[PDB]
Amino acid sequence: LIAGQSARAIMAQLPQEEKAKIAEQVEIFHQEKSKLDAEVAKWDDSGNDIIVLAKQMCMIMMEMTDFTRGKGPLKNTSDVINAAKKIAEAGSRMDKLARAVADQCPDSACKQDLLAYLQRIALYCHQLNICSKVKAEVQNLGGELIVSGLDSATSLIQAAKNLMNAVVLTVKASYVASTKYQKVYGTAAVNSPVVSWKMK
Repeated sequence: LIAGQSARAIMAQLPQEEKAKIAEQVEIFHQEKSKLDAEVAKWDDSGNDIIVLAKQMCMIMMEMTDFTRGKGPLKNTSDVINAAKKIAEAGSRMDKLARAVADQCPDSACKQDLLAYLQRIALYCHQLNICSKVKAEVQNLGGELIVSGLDSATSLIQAAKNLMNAVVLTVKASYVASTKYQKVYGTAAVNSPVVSWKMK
């Protein structure tokens, strides 16, 4: 018929071999995403923006990886680039909250883990941006022109997985830091905790 010429449509018709390798890599990302599904389900995001943000970031990352399989709401490469900017704004906001939480944390070692994770978020947000220009491209394989999108895809996906892991680790670790605050100063502490960890 009259096939689409959009970037998304093109990714959808990559050579089978490459679609296979991309699925392998998407799976690995999916595994790291379920750990986030698991941890995020525990709680009720009212009064906890860290959780909301983590959900937003998860969602936008799903769109980005879907793009590489030729699916999802992102049509053009510029949409993927924009998606990556959204994630970075989100990640920056979270950074403001989690940093507040560590500034309540009185257990200097618990403060540690949250801070180190926070900089992984900055780092992989960044690398996600750098890797966001995903596009099939023309290549020359021994005098034969082919179309490949594998490397561009896998680069994005890896950055997405790495980011996901850092988000999970940041959600967990900021929870732990919140408890260490409550354990020490009790629910009747004058300064209420930065985020509320309700269980619903």
